[PDB]
Amino acid sequence: STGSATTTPIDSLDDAYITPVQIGTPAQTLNLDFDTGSSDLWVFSSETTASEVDGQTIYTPSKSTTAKLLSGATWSISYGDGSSSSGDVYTDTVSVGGLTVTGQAVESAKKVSSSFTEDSTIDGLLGLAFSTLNTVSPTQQKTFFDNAKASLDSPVFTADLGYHAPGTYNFGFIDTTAYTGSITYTAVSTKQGFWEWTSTGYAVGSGTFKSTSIDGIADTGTTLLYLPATVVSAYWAQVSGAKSSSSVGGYVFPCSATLPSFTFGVGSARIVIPGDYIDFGPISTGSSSCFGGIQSSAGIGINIFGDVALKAAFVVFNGATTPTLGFASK
Ligand SMILES: NCc1ccc(C(F)(F)F)cc1
Repeated sequence: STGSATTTPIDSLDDAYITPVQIGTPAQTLNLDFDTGSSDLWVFSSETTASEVDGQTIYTPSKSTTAKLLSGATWSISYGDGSSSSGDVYTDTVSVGGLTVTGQAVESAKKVSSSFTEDSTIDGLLGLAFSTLNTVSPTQQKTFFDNAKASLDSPVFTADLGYHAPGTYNFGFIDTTAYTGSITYTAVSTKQGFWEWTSTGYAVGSGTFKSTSIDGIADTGTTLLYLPATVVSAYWAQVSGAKSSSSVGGYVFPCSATLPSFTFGVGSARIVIPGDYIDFGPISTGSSSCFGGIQSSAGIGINIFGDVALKAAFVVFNGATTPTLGFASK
């Protein structure tokens, strides 16, 4: 079997992407953030403390004939940006774009941090990293992809994120009409539970390509591109008037500047990020200082190929017994 679902940016800056997911019987449709950097499927629910819900659609397990409380199970997650949530666990039927999985662990949020409360367009997250990162205790649970793996035509899913435009998540097949050229596959390390790979270098604008190994993770759940301080400094040095701001917490640049493209290497292939993709607009309403889409990973501890990078490519997440990542131009 296969599945295919449209994913939509939540705002005009592509800060995140939401994808409708059907949960329960009868279906309760929620718009979830598909996150290849985490492994928990959690949702706002009727059990979430009311003051922490502001416009989100909630999952009501009592209205689902297939929902079952997973007795004694709890979950607690904290993300790299400081956000966190926790609650209990149900099992229910979950369908993504026609692809259905029974007995999927649906983690009901009882408490959520303020960054989720203020994001009224995101009803939850669907984790697509490896299941070793799942936070359910005492019995760890499998991701939606893991549970669907046996039923898929091919054990893959693909991410085709749009720039200021809708995109597609596909499960179980590779759409050969959605990219150009050939797909370049590269090795994945699962040692930390992430879709971790090694980029072969970078280039700034029309500069010479610098061959150097950048270890990082492909993370659809992170907005920006986080790279070592040496690379990021070399990029912003080409933008007139750009500087790192401590009060803003990153590199900013004059909104009147034109940004150079950024190229990253996948084996012998090259993925080019247009400079327009790196503009994230004024730091405040009316400001003439703009926030940059490429930032340093020094404080994070890990390099993150977030949406800024991934939306420039067609990305294959190959979940075979030896997992690989595929990148193609589009
Ligand atoms: N990468 C996990 C993640 C995804 C989304 C959010 C936000 F922005 F919606 F709060 C935080 C953390």
